[PDB]
Amino acid sequence: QIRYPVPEESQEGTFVGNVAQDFLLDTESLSARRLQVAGEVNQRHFRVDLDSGALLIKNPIDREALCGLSASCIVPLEFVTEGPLEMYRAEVEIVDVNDHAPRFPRQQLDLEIGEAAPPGQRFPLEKAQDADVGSNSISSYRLSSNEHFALDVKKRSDGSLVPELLLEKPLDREKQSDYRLVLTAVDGGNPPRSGTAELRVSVLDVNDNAPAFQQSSYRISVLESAPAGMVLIQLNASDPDLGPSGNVTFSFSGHTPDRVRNLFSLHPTTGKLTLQGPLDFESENYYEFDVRARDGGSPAMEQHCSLRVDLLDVNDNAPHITVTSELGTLPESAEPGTVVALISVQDPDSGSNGDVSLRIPDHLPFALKSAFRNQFSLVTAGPLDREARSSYDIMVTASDAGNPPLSTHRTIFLNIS
Amino acid sequence: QIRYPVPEESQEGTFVGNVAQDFLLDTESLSARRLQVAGEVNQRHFRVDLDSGALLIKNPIDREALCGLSASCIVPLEFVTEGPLEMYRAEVEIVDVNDHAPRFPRQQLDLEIGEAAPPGQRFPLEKAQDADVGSNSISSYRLSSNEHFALDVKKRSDGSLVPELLLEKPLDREKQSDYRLVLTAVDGGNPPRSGTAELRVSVLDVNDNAPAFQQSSYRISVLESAPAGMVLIQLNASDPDLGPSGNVTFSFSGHTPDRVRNLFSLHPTTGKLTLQGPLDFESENYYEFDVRARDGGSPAMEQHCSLRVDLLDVNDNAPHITVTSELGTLPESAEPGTVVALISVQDPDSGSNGDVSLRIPDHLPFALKSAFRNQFSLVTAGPLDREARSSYDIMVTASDAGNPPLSTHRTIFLNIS
Ligand SMILES: *[C@@H]1O[C@H](CO[C@@H]2O[C@@H](C)[C@@H](O)[C@@H](O)[C@@H]2O)[C@@H](O[C@@H]2O[C@H](CO)[C@@H](O)[C@H](O[C@@H]3O[C@H](CO)[C@@H](O)[C@H](O)[C@@H]3O)[C@H]2NC(C)=O)[C@H](O)[C@H]1NC(C)=O
Ligand SMILES: *[C@@H]1O[C@H](CO[C@@H]2O[C@@H](C)[C@@H](O)[C@@H](O)[C@@H]2O)[C@@H](O[C@@H]2O[C@H](CO)[C@@H](O)[C@H](O[C@@H]3O[C@H](CO)[C@@H](O)[C@H](O)[C@@H]3O)[C@H]2NC(C)=O)[C@H](O)[C@H]1NC(C)=O
Ligand SMILES: *[C@@H]1O[C@H](CO[C@@H]2O[C@@H](C)[C@@H](O)[C@@H](O)[C@@H]2O)[C@@H](O[C@@H]2O[C@H](CO)[C@@H](O)[C@H](O)[C@H]2NC(C)=O)[C@H](O)[C@H]1NC(C)=O
Ligand SMILES: *[C@@H]1O[C@H](CO[C@@H]2O[C@@H](C)[C@@H](O)[C@@H](O)[C@@H]2O)[C@@H](O[C@@H]2O[C@H](CO)[C@@H](O)[C@H](O)[C@H]2NC(C)=O)[C@H](O)[C@H]1NC(C)=O
Ligand SMILES: *[C@H]1O[C@H](CO)[C@@H](O)[C@H](O)[C@@H]1O
Ligand SMILES: *[C@H]1O[C@H](CO)[C@@H](O)[C@H](O)[C@@H]1O
Ligand SMILES: *[C@H]1O[C@H](CO)[C@@H](O)[C@H](O)[C@@H]1O
Ligand SMILES: *[C@H]1O[C@H](CO)[C@@H](O)[C@H](O)[C@@H]1O
Ligand SMILES: [Ca+2]
Ligand SMILES: [Ca+2]
Ligand SMILES: [Ca+2]
Ligand SMILES: [Ca+2]
Ligand SMILES: [Ca+2]
Ligand SMILES: [Ca+2]
Ligand SMILES: [Ca+2]
Ligand SMILES: [Ca+2]
Ligand SMILES: [Ca+2]
Ligand SMILES: [Ca+2]
Ligand SMILES: [Ca+2]
Ligand SMILES: [Ca+2]
Ligand SMILES: [Ca+2]
Ligand SMILES: [Ca+2]
Ligand SMILES: [Ca+2]
Ligand SMILES: [Ca+2]
Ligand SMILES: [Ca+2]
Ligand SMILES: [Ca+2]
Repeated sequence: QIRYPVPEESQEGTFVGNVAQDFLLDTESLSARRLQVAGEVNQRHFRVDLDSGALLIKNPIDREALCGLSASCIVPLEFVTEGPLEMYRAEVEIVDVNDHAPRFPRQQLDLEIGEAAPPGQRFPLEKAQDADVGSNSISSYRLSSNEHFALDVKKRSDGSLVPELLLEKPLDREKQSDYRLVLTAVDGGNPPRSGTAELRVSVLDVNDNAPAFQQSSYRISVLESAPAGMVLIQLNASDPDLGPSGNVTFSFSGHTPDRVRNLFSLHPTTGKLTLQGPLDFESENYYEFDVRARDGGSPAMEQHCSLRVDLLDVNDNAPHITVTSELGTLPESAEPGTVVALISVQDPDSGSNGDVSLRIPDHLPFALKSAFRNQFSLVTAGPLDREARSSYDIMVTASDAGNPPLSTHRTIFLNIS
Repeated sequence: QIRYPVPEESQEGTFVGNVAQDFLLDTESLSARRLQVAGEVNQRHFRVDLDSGALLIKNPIDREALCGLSASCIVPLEFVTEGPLEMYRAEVEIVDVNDHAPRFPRQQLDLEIGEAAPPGQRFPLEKAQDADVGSNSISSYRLSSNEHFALDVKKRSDGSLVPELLLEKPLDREKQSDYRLVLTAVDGGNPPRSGTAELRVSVLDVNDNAPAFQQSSYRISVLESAPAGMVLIQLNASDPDLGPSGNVTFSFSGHTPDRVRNLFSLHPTTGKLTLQGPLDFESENYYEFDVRARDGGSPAMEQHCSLRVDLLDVNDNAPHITVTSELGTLPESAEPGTVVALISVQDPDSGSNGDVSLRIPDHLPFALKSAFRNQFSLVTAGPLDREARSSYDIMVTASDAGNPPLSTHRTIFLNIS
């Protein structure tokens, strides 16, 4: 048929075509025939010049508002004359111009993705809008360089592009929690027009880290004389997760025997291990037990650590003197060398702290004899006369080889008859 | 020195040794010398027979209560005589018997392990107790066959065994949530004695599964006449996690345009997509949008699904008759063939539903002429005489080719002069 191209957004009065000449109307009859555009809308947008017979633009036309996403926009125009009454038809092709840039409906997009999202999961993106059609519509999407995310641009049945964010590699909030990316959409105009949007993705924390001790195990030496309330060690553990999932508390293992809990206490927040009671190298020389650090996650991650506390001997025991047997009363006629008492000594300490020596004052008529290790018998070493002295109080003194030495004193009472 | 072996837990009166004969004491002097055990404890456990001079057990001896975990248990015994007063020493070796079976302090142990525990993490176990020493103490640990856990048995500085549970492969509560294992501890006695304990481990859930749609995408066809409240589709998605982490809810994507939300609604629990308003094939022929299923986990996992709804044309529009120009009044002298009116018809439906035919009753002196598609002019087809009839009401009827057809009626009023 008769087709006139005219670009959209053309100014008022732009020449479309000589409709009178294409309808073969006589020039001299323009004022009588009263050629008019039919249709209220087309009379709003088109008019016929009465003098030349040319079809002119009255009000500028928006192709986007007229045809939307249709590929071709052709507007059939109807014309009317009188005398005689006649109708004519012609087609105006409205040509699209590139007066729309791609534009994201939101220029700021925010995503919250869980740290444990599986690779391959997809996330929708808002496509930019370009009201044009054909080569002037959106032609490509671009995603800035990053290491975990890529673009998966989808082609719809009509030719629309749909960008999707594809997680390619697993995330880790503990290494990087925020990503700032730019998404760009470009049309195929000349020159190409484009628009961008900032996509801020934050990684939500999963409790995927257990607490970590500074060392795998600790070994401690402490003197058995250490006072109650002494800090033996401060355990340090870190947990990189966020919030309560990064909150560390310390405790004894659940199966920790009572003999350990009675002597040691562990501060739940600071991890300071303190001493709660008396230690004794003589009964127990070392303790090994496990402690644990738990985070406040759901479910909780825990890590255990092995502790060994070695005790150091202190010279805290003086010798103990036991008089096994005692004559008590003795006749003055007894010959020198008579065994008067049996004495055993013991010292629970080790090394020089437990080596016992025994002594009595010299001026007495008695002597100490030893036939077995740490065993002494007290015997008569001189003559005895009841009339001179009727009774003896013999002071025996035991000493260990500690520094300073510890001494024990015991008196054996002996009557003479 | 003088050493006598005697087994622990020996009955009263068991022969240890002839101490008198080893101390070279005369048999005839037993009642006078009054050989006695020294020490209250040893007098509780040992006695000397006055007639034979043999050292005998008074009360049975527990080696475990005496030496604990020491490798060697040797008890120095002291003896005393009178007339003259003398002291002797000898050593009794108490030999351990295998009168203790390994026994776990708890025979039921329960562990709660997070599903996302990393392989290589270790978990303490309560070691069994065997009060014996040497080869009679605990000699081995065994863990029943399973696929995720193994045993890491530790050797302490003193020779104690510490069993630890080692996670070798990652867990998955969604495949198996409970493990029943038996831990066995065996000593090295003849015969070996052993004891077992049941360890029930439960796997605590992590929200590591997103909801899964039945299909990756759905495509729906619906007639534009479908009534409001019609269910177009029921979306089904499953989530295998536990509790709220397995609770699925449905929604439109956050970026879903308002033109979609106005026409369709999605039940958050059931996933039924219903129709909320009028559809119109003539203005919009299809809709594509994304819906998402989110679980109630922290953080939430989500999965999207693409929906496309195609509309089907219904013959819901009758033709529209527009009378472009109308003479209104006509002289009776006008020749036949005079164009009286200009008529244009349009039907927005497609195919046969939008093909228009036009007609008027036959007996009238008028006719319909068509020079362009869907355009008709009403012209005079016979002679006219005002005196016969002074005015005409001409009923024009348009019909589409639908089943059933839709009709439009319009009357043009024409005066004759
Ligand atoms: C557990 O941690 C505490 C605290 O350590 C703190 O964090 C670490 C990472 C470092 O930055 C450290 O400087 C911080 O205080 C440890 O306590 C500290 O341990 C130091 C040994 O590396 C120790 O030197 C320091 O005490 C000082 O020592 C100086 C002599 O070297 C003295 O002149 C001074 O007066 C202090 O007495 C100590 N500080 C405190 C406040 O405790 C602790 O050792 C860690 N535990 C384990 C088992 O490693
Ligand atoms: C979403 O799920 C529903 C419900 O499905 C239920 O779970 C699945 C795993 C099956 O066990 C199913 O039997 C359960 O009802 C689906 O609804 C059902 O879909 C069936 C198609 O597979 C459909 O046949 C059924 O309707 C019946 O159809 C029969 C004729 O084949 C009729 O004779 C009968 O009267 C029903 O009209 C329907 N049932 C219900 C209660 O809806 C639904 O299709 C799924 N959606 C998608 C998109 O797959
Ligand atoms: C980190 O946690 C501590 C301790 O939490 C306790 O142990 C948890 C495993 C769980 O059992 C909680 O219910 C316990 O509260 C928090 O310290 C507490 O702070 C409050 C004051 O706000 C105080 O009244 C409590 O007594 C404290 N708990 C203890 C055991 O002393 C601490 O607030 C947490 N850290 C942060 C940053 O919130
Ligand atoms: C599964 O969840 C539903 C819905 O939970 C809602 O959506 C969540 C994502 C979150 O926003 C919640 O705060 C919402 O409640 C539960 O259904 C609810 O049940 C209560 C009665 O107990 C009812 O009053 C609410 O209205 C319901 N919610 C809706 C949206 O209708 C349901 O109980 C959960 N399943 C289980 C097994 O607990
Ligand atoms: C968007 O991208 C286009 C081409 O990629 C540029 O021409 C424009 O300046 C904007 O950066
Ligand atoms: C893409 O980048 C431009 C700046 O070049 C912004 O204007 C836009 O908002 C988006 O960040
Ligand atoms: C424990 O194990 C020992 C040897 O392994 C057995 O002898 C005993 O019967 C029990 O099963
Ligand atoms: C090991 O197995 C035995 C049964 O043979 C139980 O007695 C014990 O409690 C543990 O289950
Ligand atoms: Ca425009
Ligand atoms: Ca345009
Ligand atoms: Ca454009
Ligand atoms: Ca991590
Ligand atoms: Ca943590
Ligand atoms: Ca984390
Ligand atoms: Ca002591
Ligand atoms: Ca000591
Ligand atoms: Ca001492
Ligand atoms: Ca015993
Ligand atoms: Ca035993
Ligand atoms: Ca045993
Ligand atoms: Ca899993
Ligand atoms: Ca889930
Ligand atoms: Ca799970
Ligand atoms: Ca319609
Ligand atoms: Ca229709
Ligand atoms: Ca129709």
